[PDB]
Amino acid sequence: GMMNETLKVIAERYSCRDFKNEMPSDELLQAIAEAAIQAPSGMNRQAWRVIVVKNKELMQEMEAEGLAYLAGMEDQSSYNRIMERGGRLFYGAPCMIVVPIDPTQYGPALVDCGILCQTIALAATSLGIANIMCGYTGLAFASGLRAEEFSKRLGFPEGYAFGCSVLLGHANTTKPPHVPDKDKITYVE
Amino acid sequence: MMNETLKVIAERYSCRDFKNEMPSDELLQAIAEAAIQAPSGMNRQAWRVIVVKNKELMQEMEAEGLAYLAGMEDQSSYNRIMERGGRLFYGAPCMIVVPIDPTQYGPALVDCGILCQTIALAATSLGIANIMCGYTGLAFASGLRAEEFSKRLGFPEGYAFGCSVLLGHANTTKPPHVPDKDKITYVE
Ligand SMILES: Cc1cc2nc3c(=O)[nH]c(=O)nc-3n(C[C@H](O)[C@H](O)[C@H](O)COP(=O)(O)O)c2cc1C
Ligand SMILES: Cc1cc2nc3c(=O)[nH]c(=O)nc-3n(C[C@H](O)[C@H](O)[C@H](O)COP(=O)(O)O)c2cc1C
Repeated sequence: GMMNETLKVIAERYSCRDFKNEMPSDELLQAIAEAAIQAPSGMNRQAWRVIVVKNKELMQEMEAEGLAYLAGMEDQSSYNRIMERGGRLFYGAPCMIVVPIDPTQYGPALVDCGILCQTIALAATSLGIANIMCGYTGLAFASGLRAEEFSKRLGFPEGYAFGCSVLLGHANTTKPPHVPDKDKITYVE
Repeated sequence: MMNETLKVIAERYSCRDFKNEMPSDELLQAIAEAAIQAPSGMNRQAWRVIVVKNKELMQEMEAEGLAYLAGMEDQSSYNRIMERGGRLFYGAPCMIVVPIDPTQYGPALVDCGILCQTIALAATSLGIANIMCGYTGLAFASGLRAEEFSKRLGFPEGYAFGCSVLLGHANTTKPPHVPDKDKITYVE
């Protein structure tokens, strides 16, 4: 099929689950967050924010809270699959972009959210920065007991809830991207 | 900092005035291939990529969509589309409709957005103008012709309209939204 650098970036983008501790430069983090805000959104409502998190302590706390919520359910199956895969929710990533969203914008805010997270992932991949979408960061808020705390520490706008996150760093170990399923494309001529 | 992918992301805009010539199969296939390379929660891929080239199907969906707005007690949105030229699809000769599995609610909507943006960036990098079009869903809103359009489009059973991206070459161009740098913050 036809190829160009953007299409190569789309093709090569993969979910990294093993990061080195090396922090990406501010130069690169800025390019990535500038790319995110260029994401389109329904009615241009931009019912999101781009929070570039580099604080290790806050990251570890949200991770440990996330794991504990999972480890607290009656059905521990999910927490057990995670402990067998390495026991990390952020795979040693030294930073992440958290995308909170306005929940009173319902479904349209989630679509917009995904549009922006993909823009981040593609921008990071073009810059040689490994990444992964991580919905599990959301577990830090799930009990509701530490939700306001993490919200203020992250600087969420009032009323905003977690939407998604993208972890960023340099890959320690690689993975191929998912195989494209060509059977999901049809044509209505 | 700048590279081709970052320039595509910055220059992509929502075209609202398309030429009538059909992009080559070769370009359509490249956009469609990019789409299926979108990541999704748990690799669930609760979506499909349907490349719609049938003019009569688009014209009917467009008509049905407009009629829906026209029938609302609040004539506001109907009037907007009319001030924009009265074309719900701005003369696009083709579009990619993305149906989703609604029983996977929010996460499928997030995956829908990921995929539509993959389409928009792939299209833009190829010279193909595009626009996300949630109003394609207006063809289904009364529910009276949702089954019919779903069948005509080839939706998998149980699937519902997620989003769509209109494709074509631009008859006229318009600048993208001005990025609001204030939405970026850092937590050192
Ligand atoms: C919105 C979203 C959330 C995701 N959440 C997680 C997550 O919490 N943890 C994880 O390991 N992978 C997560 N994934 C990564 C997917 O598993 C991955 O994208 C999918 O398996 C396809 O593989 P690929 O990205 O390497 O092509 C998420 C992906 C998306 C799009
Ligand atoms: C998910 C989504 C759905 C959209 N739906 C429509 C639509 O139905 N009709 C339309 O004219 N524009 C639609 N828009 C276009 C937005 O107005 C546009 O993205 C926004 O104004 C930002 O402008 P830009 O794309 O030119 O930067 C949609 C955008 C997104 C992201």
